[PDB]
Amino acid sequence: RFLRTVEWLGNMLPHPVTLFIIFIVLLLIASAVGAYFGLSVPDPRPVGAKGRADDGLIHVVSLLDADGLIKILTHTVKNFTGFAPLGTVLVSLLGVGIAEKSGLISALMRLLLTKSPRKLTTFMVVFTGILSNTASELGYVVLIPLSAVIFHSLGRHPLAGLAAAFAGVSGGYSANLFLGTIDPLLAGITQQAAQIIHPDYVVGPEANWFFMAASTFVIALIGYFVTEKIVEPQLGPYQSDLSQEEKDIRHSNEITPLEYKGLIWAGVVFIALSALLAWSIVPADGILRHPETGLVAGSPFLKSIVVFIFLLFALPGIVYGRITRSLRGEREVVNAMAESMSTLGLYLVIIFFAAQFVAFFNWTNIGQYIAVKGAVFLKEVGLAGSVLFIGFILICAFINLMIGSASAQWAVTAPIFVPMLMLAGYAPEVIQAAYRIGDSVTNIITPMMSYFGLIMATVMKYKKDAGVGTLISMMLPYSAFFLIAWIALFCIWVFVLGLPVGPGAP
Amino acid sequence: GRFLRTVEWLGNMLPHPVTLFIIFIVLLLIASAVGAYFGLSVPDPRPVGAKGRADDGLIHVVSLLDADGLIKILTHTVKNFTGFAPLGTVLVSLLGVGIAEKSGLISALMRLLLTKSPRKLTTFMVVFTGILSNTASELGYVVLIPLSAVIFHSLGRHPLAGLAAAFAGVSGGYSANLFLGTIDPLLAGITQQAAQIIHPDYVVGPEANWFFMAASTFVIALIGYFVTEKIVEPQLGPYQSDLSQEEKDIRHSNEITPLEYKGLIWAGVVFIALSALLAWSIVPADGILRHPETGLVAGSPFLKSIVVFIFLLFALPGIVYGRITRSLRGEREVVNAMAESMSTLGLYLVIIFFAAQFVAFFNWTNIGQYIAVKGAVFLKEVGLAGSVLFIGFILICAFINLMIGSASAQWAVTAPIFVPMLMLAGYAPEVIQAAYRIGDSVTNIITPMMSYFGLIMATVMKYKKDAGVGTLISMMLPYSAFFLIAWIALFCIWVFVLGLPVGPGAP
Repeated sequence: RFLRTVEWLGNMLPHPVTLFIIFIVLLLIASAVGAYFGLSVPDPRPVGAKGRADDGLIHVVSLLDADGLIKILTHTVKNFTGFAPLGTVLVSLLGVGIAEKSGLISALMRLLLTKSPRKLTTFMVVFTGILSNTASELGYVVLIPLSAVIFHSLGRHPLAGLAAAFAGVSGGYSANLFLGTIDPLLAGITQQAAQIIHPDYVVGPEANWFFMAASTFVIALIGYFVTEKIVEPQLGPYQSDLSQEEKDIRHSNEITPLEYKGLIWAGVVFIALSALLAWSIVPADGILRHPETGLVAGSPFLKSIVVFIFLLFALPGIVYGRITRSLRGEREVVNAMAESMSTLGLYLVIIFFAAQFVAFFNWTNIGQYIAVKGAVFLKEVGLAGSVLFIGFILICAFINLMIGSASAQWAVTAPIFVPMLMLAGYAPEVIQAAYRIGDSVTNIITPMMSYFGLIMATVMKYKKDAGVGTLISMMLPYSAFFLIAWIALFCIWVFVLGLPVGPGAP
Repeated sequence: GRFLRTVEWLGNMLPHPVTLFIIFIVLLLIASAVGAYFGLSVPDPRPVGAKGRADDGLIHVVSLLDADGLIKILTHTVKNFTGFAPLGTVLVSLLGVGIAEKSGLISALMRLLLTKSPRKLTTFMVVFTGILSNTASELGYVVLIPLSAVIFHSLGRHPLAGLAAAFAGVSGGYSANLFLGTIDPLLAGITQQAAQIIHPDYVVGPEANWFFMAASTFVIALIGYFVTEKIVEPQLGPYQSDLSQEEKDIRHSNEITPLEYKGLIWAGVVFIALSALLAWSIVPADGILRHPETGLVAGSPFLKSIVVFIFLLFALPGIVYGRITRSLRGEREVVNAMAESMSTLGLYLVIIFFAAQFVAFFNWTNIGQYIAVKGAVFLKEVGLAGSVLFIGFILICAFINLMIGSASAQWAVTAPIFVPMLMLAGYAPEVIQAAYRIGDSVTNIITPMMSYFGLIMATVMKYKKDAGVGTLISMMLPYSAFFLIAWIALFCIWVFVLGLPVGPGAP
């Protein structure tokens, strides 16, 4: 009855939008009650020569109809529009759509399992599973039942190959090399949630490139224990009677000389773009730096690295698409962008209510109150660089089983966590990295994602199991060997190295 | 026909509005880089006042200096796209339209009109109902078209004039309706973002056209007796029994049940209890919502938050109609359904990402103000008065509407070219937006390569099997001729008699 508890976890509390509704509903009466009779919090820590004032007392502010109603009504489209994630995600996704549906990303992951050696593919299947998070679908449909099929011909066993790439896709979610559509997405919410105390901070789209790139190999190497974790539970059936028609038909999805001729001719335009972006930033006589200073930090470059990942995705895809005739018309690629832009349906609502939640939070000053009261807590017991950040990863990997689903979680918790752990002596870029560990690790063990469906359609293609929900108990050690494998990699980024760490000058 | 070839050629000549925006900014890059490379200038902009931009005169074209031009584009892409007024205002409003629609609150309203209306009215009613079915942007097609055609075999006379009645009501009665909509803050947004080029600080609310379009819902309803003159044209002899079969009485199952009776009475109660709230705030001079430190009414946050009010007055009655009739139960159900609506704007964002990225290039390269003044010296030359000039406008946008014209797909294209020069002519963007909103809804009945042939032509064969195809448009020609002339008049009363914000002065 550990399954039942995990199922109760996700099916307990209402929608994350409904959360934001009750949040900004209760916060209204929170401000109303708390600031009706009398309340105050004595001290912050804004030490400096003016600017950030010396004054200690920052009070909760009610819903006094006069200024309150005017503020909510005037700032609604204003909150939404200026909401940090909003424009940044869309601009980036605009380019992602083309790369994905041009069959560029499709054939890119379709050719590696063909090119990689046997001993390598055993670990490459998982390693590739990690990098398929930028496409948000490829990893499930044409990689999961393909990983399982590649293990009958080029591998050992399918029911541990379905799992080989499912640990990579679901588990190695946030970990990826090039900035995904999550990097400027999560950097956005982390940004607009960190402006409750230091209202000028900007979480770049580059955020955790160093961490997440170095974290691809580390978890891919615990994908080498899949050779130790295939035999340990059990083994069984041998080819033949295991859905053979759909097995060896999964081979035409391998590659064609057209797909290769594109990859070789889309890589050309990719490396071209990549070289161009470097031109302007390299020299000290360079054109795109900070115009006054000359220091790369703070330059328009990092302010346009959302446009750059819109570029580095779109244009390689379009050249791949035209040259191999993947998609012809110039009215076709636009009718295709509209398709990808049609998928962010729920995203906007939770963004309208996150803007609204971080608004109702911010200008009622309750958000800063919660921030400092949690700051005095975590600097008490002696919670140093890795006590606070082990205690962090564990909570956002536990709440992830209830309401946690990428941004649905973060949009809720970031207004609660990030203003409070910033003051503790630990910068917010670091806690966005740590959260981008916690949401990805426990994805395997059931939240309430019903994407079991396609996965179950793969398990029945091989081992028709007696009990259903066997894959989750089977998958428990894979999310255990990943939890510890990642947390360890993070502490080498706090008591060892971290470029923007602490609210000081690291 | 001789004219169907040229109409077909109209819409399929040029590419998608986005590809239209791509080349518009691509040429604007070198339009700036050619005209401002060697030298160019334009004299005497007409300003107002003693200080500010009241003097200094000349304004020039600005090229692409690779240091600054590149920086402005790379830094400002999301900043231009977010601040883009229509994008912010539309999304907030669409949430309200979604709940009001899916709950079957608007569905059961146009479903209630054709039922509760007398047969003499039904010819004037099905067209008038046809007009108000634009706020839903779907309802008027799927059901109301073959519903009008199933009423003409029961409460009417011949069911190919009902197929035509409500169709003239929807596609023709597009932009003028009751209780605002989504095009009210949409069009007002892009028109606003076209006035940012000259007056800069101009704000076009969604309610700006509300006085106009509301009254203009009747003109198109009284010509709902001109359908009575259109059924007379080649009426035939099918007397029931013809082409529609058992799909006729199944089309009665959507009539009414006491559930939607008690539901609309209890959602209507909510609706009328909502507007009752929004009036208390603005009525008294001792009231709470005005311009805070100045006894006022306009300029107050009210008109600034009426983009929200249309989201409120739509969503809230829809919920009650969905919880009282149990059209949608769960509290996680109405939220899982708000996400379906924002999907539909898939293309809308792109064209509005490139419109933000078109009025961007256009405005800070100063070419938009150049085109503005070289056309402002044009239209005040002939003697083009308020009435005379604005007939030339209605027709051009009711002509280009057959090529790239589709709601805001052309408006995002022609607003940055028309509104700048025609404001300086002495005519404020408010009545210009009123004029464009006239012209795109006229030639919609004749084909702008309309993507909606299906629902309509599946109703003709199901009522009058036609040997030829495309006989509906030739049939529709006189129905767009008796609306073009009609509406051109109704606006010219407004321009030569009354309009609250007309002219870049103080009207």
